[PDB]
Amino acid sequence: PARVAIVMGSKSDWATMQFAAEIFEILNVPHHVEVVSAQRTPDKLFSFAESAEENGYQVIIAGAGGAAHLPGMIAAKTLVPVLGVPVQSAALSGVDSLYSIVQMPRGIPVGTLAIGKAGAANAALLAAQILATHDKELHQRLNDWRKAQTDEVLENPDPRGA
Amino acid sequence: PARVAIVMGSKSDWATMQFAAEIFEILNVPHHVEVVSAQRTPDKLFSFAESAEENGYQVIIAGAGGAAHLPGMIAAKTLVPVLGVPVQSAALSGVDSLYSIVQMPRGIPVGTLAIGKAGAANAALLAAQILATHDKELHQRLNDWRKAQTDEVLENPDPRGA
Amino acid sequence: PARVAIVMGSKSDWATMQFAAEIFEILNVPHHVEVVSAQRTPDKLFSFAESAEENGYQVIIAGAGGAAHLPGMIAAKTLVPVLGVPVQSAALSGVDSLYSIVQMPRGIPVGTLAIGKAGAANAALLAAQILATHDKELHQRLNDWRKAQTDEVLENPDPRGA
Amino acid sequence: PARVAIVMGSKSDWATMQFAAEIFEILNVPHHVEVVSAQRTPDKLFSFAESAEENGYQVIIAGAGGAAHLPGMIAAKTLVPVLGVPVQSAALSGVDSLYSIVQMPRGIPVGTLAIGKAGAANAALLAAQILATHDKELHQRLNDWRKAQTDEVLENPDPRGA
Amino acid sequence: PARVAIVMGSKSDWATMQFAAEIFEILNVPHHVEVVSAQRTPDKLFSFAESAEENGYQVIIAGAGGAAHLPGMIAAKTLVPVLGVPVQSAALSGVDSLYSIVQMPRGIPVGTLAIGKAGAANAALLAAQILATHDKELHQRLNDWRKAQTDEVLENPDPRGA
Amino acid sequence: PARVAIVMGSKSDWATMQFAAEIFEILNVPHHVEVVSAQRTPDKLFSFAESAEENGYQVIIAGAGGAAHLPGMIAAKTLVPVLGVPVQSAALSGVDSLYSIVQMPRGIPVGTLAIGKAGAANAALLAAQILATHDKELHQRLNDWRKAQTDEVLENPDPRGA
Amino acid sequence: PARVAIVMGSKSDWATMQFAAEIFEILNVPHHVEVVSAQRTPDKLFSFAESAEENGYQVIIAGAGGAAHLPGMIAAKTLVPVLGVPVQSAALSGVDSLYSIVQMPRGIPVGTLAIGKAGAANAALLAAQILATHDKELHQRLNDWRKAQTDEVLENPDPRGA
Amino acid sequence: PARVAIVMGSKSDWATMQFAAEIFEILNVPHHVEVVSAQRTPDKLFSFAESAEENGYQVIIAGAGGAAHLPGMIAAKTLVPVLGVPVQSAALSGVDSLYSIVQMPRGIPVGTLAIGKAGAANAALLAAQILATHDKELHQRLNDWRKAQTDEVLENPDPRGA
Ligand SMILES: Nc1c(C(=O)O)ncn1[C@@H]1O[C@H](COP(=O)(O)O)[C@@H](O)[C@H]1O
Ligand SMILES: Nc1c(C(=O)O)ncn1[C@@H]1O[C@H](COP(=O)(O)O)[C@@H](O)[C@H]1O
Ligand SMILES: Nc1c(C(=O)O)ncn1[C@@H]1O[C@H](COP(=O)(O)O)[C@@H](O)[C@H]1O
Ligand SMILES: Nc1c(C(=O)O)ncn1[C@@H]1O[C@H](COP(=O)(O)O)[C@@H](O)[C@H]1O
Ligand SMILES: Nc1c(C(=O)O)ncn1[C@@H]1O[C@H](COP(=O)(O)O)[C@@H](O)[C@H]1O
Ligand SMILES: Nc1c(C(=O)O)ncn1[C@@H]1O[C@H](COP(=O)(O)O)[C@@H](O)[C@H]1O
Ligand SMILES: Nc1c(C(=O)O)ncn1[C@@H]1O[C@H](COP(=O)(O)O)[C@@H](O)[C@H]1O
Ligand SMILES: Nc1c(C(=O)O)ncn1[C@@H]1O[C@H](COP(=O)(O)O)[C@@H](O)[C@H]1O
Repeated sequence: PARVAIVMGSKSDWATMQFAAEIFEILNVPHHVEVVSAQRTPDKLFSFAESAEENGYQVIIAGAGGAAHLPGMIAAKTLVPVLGVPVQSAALSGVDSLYSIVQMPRGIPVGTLAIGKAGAANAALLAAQILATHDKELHQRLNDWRKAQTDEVLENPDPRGA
Repeated sequence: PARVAIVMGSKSDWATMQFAAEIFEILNVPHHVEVVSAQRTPDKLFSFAESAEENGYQVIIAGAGGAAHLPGMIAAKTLVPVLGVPVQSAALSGVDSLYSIVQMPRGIPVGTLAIGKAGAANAALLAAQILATHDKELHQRLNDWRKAQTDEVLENPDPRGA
Repeated sequence: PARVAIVMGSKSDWATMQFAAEIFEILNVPHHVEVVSAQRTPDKLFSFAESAEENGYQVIIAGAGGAAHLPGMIAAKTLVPVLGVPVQSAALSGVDSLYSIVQMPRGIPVGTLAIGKAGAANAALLAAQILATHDKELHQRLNDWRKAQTDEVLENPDPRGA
Repeated sequence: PARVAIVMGSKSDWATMQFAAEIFEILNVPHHVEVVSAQRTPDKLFSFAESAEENGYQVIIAGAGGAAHLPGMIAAKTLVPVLGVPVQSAALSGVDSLYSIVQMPRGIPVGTLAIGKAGAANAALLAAQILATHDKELHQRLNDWRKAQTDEVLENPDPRGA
Repeated sequence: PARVAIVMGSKSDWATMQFAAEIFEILNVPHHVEVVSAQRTPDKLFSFAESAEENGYQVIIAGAGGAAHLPGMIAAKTLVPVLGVPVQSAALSGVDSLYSIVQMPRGIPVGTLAIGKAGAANAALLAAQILATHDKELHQRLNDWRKAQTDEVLENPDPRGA
Repeated sequence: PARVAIVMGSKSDWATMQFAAEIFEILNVPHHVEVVSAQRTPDKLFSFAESAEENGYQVIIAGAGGAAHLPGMIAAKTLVPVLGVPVQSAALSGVDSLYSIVQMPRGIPVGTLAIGKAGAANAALLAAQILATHDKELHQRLNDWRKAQTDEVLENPDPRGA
Repeated sequence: PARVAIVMGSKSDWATMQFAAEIFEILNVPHHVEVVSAQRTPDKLFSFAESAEENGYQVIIAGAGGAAHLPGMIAAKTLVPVLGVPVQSAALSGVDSLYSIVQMPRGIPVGTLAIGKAGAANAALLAAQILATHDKELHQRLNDWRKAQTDEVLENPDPRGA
Repeated sequence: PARVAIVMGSKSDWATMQFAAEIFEILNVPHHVEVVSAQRTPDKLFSFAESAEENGYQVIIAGAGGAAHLPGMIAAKTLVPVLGVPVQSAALSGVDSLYSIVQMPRGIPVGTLAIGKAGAANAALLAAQILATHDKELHQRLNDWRKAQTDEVLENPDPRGA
């Protein structure tokens, strides 16, 4: 039973969003992946957002580049937490993606993560921390993961070559 | 028969969008004004956009501030030309409004005008020039208007006080 | 039992963060408010973050202006979801607050909301949607709230004065 | 009879503007292409703009990079709708192109599209939607095109490799 | 015989451009002031630029705000040195004025000064230094002026109140 | 007798500044080239600026990247017109170069040209137009050059391949 | 014996730089204040920088707004540590001040603090920490100060009114 | 006895921070290098900062990219001068690194250097100038170094190829 959905406005966003999925694979969290566009498939987005709850999703991670409307439009149609991932656009290096996602006016929110791939991974981690709140097992895996990332740095203090 | 519609995401946008309407009043162009929000009234926006053509609109002028989704969402649902007006937001002085409107990816366009009030007036003028293409009378009024703005500057070359 | 904590780097941030609390009051969600600074009270922040879970918090909302370190430092010390609120700084109008919060590298996330007051309210709404996932009652209040914001716009389509 | 003109300040802009023309080819819309510069061929621009109407153009698409003056200067000389396309400049990645085109003060407008190639295609699509208003056939082709772009996404929901 | 001309796109620019004129008054340099707009009075601008040399102007100072086209259009039509002054716009605080003036592509230049009033004064000073090259008297006044500005600072080293 | 000097803060700036010199070669204008740094050779800069007039220079073109101090420091020490050329820096793509050059406060000016190579060529053209004011021959060559750049565009209107 | 000097390009900078001095007063650190401009008093700056060491200064704090050259020019002439303070400019809100100070190329550094007043205070604190390295007494006062700022926050955790 | 410490948030920062170390090697200044992350190794950072003084460090140079918290967190925990180095991030080219480091509010400072490698070298030079204050020998080496960089430019005035 997938409790988290990863959507994006175009398959060209997959080079970025694959990092969110990679986190779910490492953490063994079931997840659904799909290309949904508020701009190119407006009706499927509405349909998708309206059935998000009945489908069992507790968190939705939406990525888009440029004038990103996907995240906000999904949020406007559901009470399921939506996390936004700014994909790096060619011309404005994701700054346009960032502003169009994070600058939501009062009433409909979207938790936004960093521009690009680091944000893809983080949105998955954030979604995982949200679920772990009521899943002791995942919570344990999440703590194992953090343990690993920390010790990796600790056991490798000197950046210089031997 | 109103051939142009002026929508905005919030009545707080009216302080800006009133300048678009002022142009239509001066040019005697019938127009419809309404607050439609892709974020707060998503279903009314869909309904609105889908019936835009059958309603007789040939141009739509949409204004929004911050992460502006209104313009793009309307454009995604209709073939009626959509002109975007970036409303000046408090924190980013409309830069977030501008990027979220103008940076549309390939497939669904939005002709964007200047940030703020000057853009409101211009979107109305642009819409008027679009209609004048098949309305000799309005075309004449538009030329009278341009004549007036030009001569006003011409007959007042010295900015200094007498 | 407060399941959500609202922290900020300075009481000068309260003029902004009060809007997050206002949402919790309207939605009748118990909440804890406190001024914690990663910069001025580093030890209390560590202590605070480390005991967040044992204290019962399921979401933490942290606001800061300028070079905002509070959100990221709390996130680095706990698995409790952290939502960041960029407070509007004088010189860079919150852009420095925004970048220092949202641009977290891979490993420790922070769901970021809009700059300023609109972001304060939204972070509370987002936190509320996170909790509502396992609280049918709050979920109902959240839907009542959205219903109200939508109908308010619907029953007031003409921005012009009567 | 070409009802739409595509101009640009330099043939170096063609790598970008070719995408506008590609749309007209797909949609079978007659079009004129020409390099006109307000900066390097000021007199030909005036001559060009002044005869735009008598030449039968109903829409003009102008692309320029850097301090783009072409779009605004054409608009100042004709009532024919002008759509601006910000070409990506080396140093400012088209941000200078964008501001010099979209930030027109009150009186002479220019509908601006996205920076770069996506904007080139969109300006053509926008111009096509303007013409389709009084051309049922093109309107039909435009709807066929949108149908195709939408179903392409719909019939390919999973971005992952088989 | 006025050897320097001060033009601007609108009399609303005078609040800024008056500082350029103030320099000429202090330095006793004859000068012509006039509101010329490439956008609102395109033909008068052409006429103006084409006759600049025969009129005796050796330097032209042009100020404009927003998408400033005035400076570049004048430069495109004459060999008389053109200095640009970015007027502070409301929304983008003159950044749009700055980019549209300074970012001229190869072939037609415009020496650009600071945004706002400080730039107005400086463009006049720069123009004065250009003329002083072949005017020993003005050159002397210019050196007297610099002497005065320097000693004013020198004879007042402590910013604190007595 | 070289009437114009081209200086730069580092020989790494030559890849850019060579375009200014190329203009002088085409226009047959004697010129001096030299690497002077306000930061690395402060005393030689002072010495250089103070003797600029006695050396016969009527215009100085200074290029620098990053926090560019060269142009302003030269201007502070001489009455000889100084034109600034923002060299494209790695991190901020010349935006830091641009602001540190153009944003001079009241009293000491610097005519600034576009970021990068296009600005290098233009500063040379601008300097040439300044000299041509009292050199009919160069003025003629300058007009021949403009004639050539214009006709090149005119005789090549179609950007498409034959 | 003043071991730290506070300079600024104009007495108009005092409204900002007074906060640096306020720190020295609280910490009882002798200090010299003076208006020195690289742009308006270039020779006094050279003289000043060259004698900084023989005068006993161990740290220099320089503030400037707009295209700030003061900090860098002082650093180029002395080995005494120079700390830069970006004064908030009207048009670019200190962003131009910031880039012109912090973006120093390799060879001559300037430790830069925050834009505006907070940066003024911090540069003084940083200078104080530099001196405290070889002054146990000041080091003690610095620790008393930090103690006070921390406990002030600690003993006032609830931002709300009683 | 190493009197200066060079830390960074990740070994991926070494490609940049190696330039700081290179300066210490040339100047023969003992130094400690280590990867410390406020985000990934929060406890080791605290431990590290708290023992900085007892370890003999008189200056700390911290580099980080993106939302850089390392510098500020170290500064919050020690009185040892901290110099920040903005590492160039992929998406925002170090602008996010710069703002998150330099924009520290009143109370805890961080002397910030240029974005990237030039800043790495400079922070080392600045730290060296701080130490040289009480080390005549290093002070001499520092002056030898500056002598060399200056004469290198002086003895190579013509950037052109022989
Ligand atoms: N911004 C959106 C939306 C939306 O907001 O609905 N749909 C697609 N996109 C973005 O368009 C960019 C280019 O897409 P293509 O590569 O298909 O041209 C992608 O980054 C996508 O996320
Ligand atoms: N961006 C949008 C949308 C939308 O994109 O659908 N709906 C409203 N808004 C913007 O929210 C801002 C603040 O609105 P309120 O004053 O009601 O808080 C307005 O500028 C509106 O255009
Ligand atoms: N950025 C931080 C941190 C932190 O990151 O720990 N602590 C306080 N601050 C910010 O300092 C700004 C000015 O605070 P003061 O008004 O006390 O000078 C506030 O916006 C606070 O959030
Ligand atoms: N901005 C303008 C204008 C104009 O505004 O009239 N004419 C040319 N350009 C731009 O100059 C850039 C470089 O042109 P070149 O490659 O010929 O140097 C192009 O992007 C063109 O659009
Ligand atoms: N940018 C230009 C041009 C031009 O480029 O020709 N003409 C006027 N303007 C600018 O329009 C702004 C607002 O003018 P108004 O106050 O008349 O609305 C002014 O800053 C003017 O310089
Ligand atoms: N900004 C200045 C100054 C100055 O302002 O005096 N001197 C050199 N520079 C710039 O340093 C950059 C890197 O120089 P290097 O390649 O030698 O590291 C160049 O763009 C130069 O113009
Ligand atoms: N940037 C510099 C320099 C310099 O760099 O030498 N000298 C003065 N200034 C700045 O000019 C601004 C306006 O000064 P005025 O108020 O006298 O016009 C101030 O912020 C000063 O620091
Ligand atoms: N900003 C910080 C912090 C911190 O602030 O504690 N720790 C690491 N980082 C930055 O993360 C970026 C990417 O690191 P990785 O290459 O490991 O993904 C680096 O620039 C590091 O300085």
